[PDB]
Amino acid sequence: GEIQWMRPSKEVGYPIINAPSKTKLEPSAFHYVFEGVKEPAVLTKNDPRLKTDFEEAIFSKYVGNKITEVDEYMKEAVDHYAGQLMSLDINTEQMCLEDAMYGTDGLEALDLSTSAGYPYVAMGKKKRDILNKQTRDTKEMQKLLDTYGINLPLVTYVKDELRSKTKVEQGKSRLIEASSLNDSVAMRMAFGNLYAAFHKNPGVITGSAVGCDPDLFWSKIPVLMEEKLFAFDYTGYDASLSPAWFEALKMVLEKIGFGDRVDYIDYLNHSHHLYKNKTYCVKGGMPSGCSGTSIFNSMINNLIIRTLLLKTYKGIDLDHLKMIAYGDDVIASYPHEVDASLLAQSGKDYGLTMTPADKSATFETVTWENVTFLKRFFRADEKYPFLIHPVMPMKEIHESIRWTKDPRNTQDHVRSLCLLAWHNGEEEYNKFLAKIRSVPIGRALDLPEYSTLYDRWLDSF
Ligand SMILES: Nc1ncnc2c1ncn2[C@@H]1O[C@H](COP(=O)(O)OP(=O)(O)OP(=O)(O)O)[C@@H](O)[C@H]1O
Ligand code: NA
Repeated sequence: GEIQWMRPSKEVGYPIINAPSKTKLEPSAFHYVFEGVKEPAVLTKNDPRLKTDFEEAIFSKYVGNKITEVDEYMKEAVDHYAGQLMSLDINTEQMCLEDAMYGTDGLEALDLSTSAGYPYVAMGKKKRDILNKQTRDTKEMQKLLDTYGINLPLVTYVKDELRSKTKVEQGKSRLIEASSLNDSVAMRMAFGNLYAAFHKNPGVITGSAVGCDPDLFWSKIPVLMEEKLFAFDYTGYDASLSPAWFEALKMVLEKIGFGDRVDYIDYLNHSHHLYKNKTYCVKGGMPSGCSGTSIFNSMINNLIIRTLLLKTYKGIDLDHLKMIAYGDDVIASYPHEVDASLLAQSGKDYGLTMTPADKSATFETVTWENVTFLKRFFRADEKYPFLIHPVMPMKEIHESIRWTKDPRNTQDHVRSLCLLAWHNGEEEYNKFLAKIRSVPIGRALDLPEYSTLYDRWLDSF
């Protein structure tokens, strides 16, 4: 990913974008009851915490494009993956605007919360006026589509979230590249069935984990994997992607019945952005807020791992590559051990920066004891080991609970964290509940008891 040019949105007929300059994250009732070291991300150039230019930093993610064409390996990678997907018998038809707007089996309705994007964001018009569940009225949207068309600029916001002190001082705030309700709808109509098939099929055939339910899915994964697990982390995956990987992606879509509209992929690759008062053009890089960012990122990651394997181990049997990805995150396996470090090397050549799994100092042997996926670990239940516990570190929860954006969502926020934490074990969960109930706010929450959660879990399978 790389920015071709950037300039005053006025110089090209685009209005300025008002981006709130103050975070919505303030200390929560449990701020001093739990330990945390994260603070809200820098939102403006002025943040006294900054130690380098904000503009430079928030864009540093676009390290450039490393490859040009789609080589032999990539092509083979494409064939193999496209091969697997073929077996899912994916419906290639388009999705009727209605099902695409309000949802259908395999696809959730649009999220009334997220930005409507341009031009609406600048017109004040919000989704709540265009959509409206009850009737599933296509008319207003249908109208707006003809009126404003598609392939509209991406509105860019700084993501308001908790970050390390380092990523605070270094202005390393993440950015949200929001898509227009139109493009979002168009794409959902174009790929809606692809999206559905993936959500309904997390596993090693789609190589996707998108849509998955950790509480159930974790037990299925170990069975799907091969003997030897191999993993690593990406650094700026999304932004590091080069045009070639997008072309490779289209080659797959094409091979499975979507050549029809692979054009949509072109705007993810080459895209138009509006950030504040400026406008820029990016070559490469997967935008964060588009319909299908997750899935396409996962499909591409599936192409990548195959590639680096075909390029490093001539003769490698891709059919025994069992991997599951969720955007840049991934968990893979092969009958034989492989060198993560070696693969990471071939990676640089493809414009990917790969480092030891979970910020390890070095690439080490991946095991069921240390491997993570979505920050979560794998732990077989003591009483019934054939049931695997998706285990997220308590630290992650402690951090999240020390802050709040809205007091009205405290019940929901804590309840959620509880559904995550209890997997750490009864002793741990109860200490957690104890502390929560050590201040007025918590004592007023409707939190589930361990035994309740654990039994429900057992029956869920
Ligand atoms: N608006 C967004 N919302 C959600 N996720 C985003 C958004 N923008 C980018 N991302 C994701 O976050 C990633 C970057 O997160 P992060 O700042 O932690 O960088 P990192 O590469 O993980 O750093 P490190 O290599 O040191 O671990 C992107 O590659 C992309 O997957
Ligand atoms: Na882009």
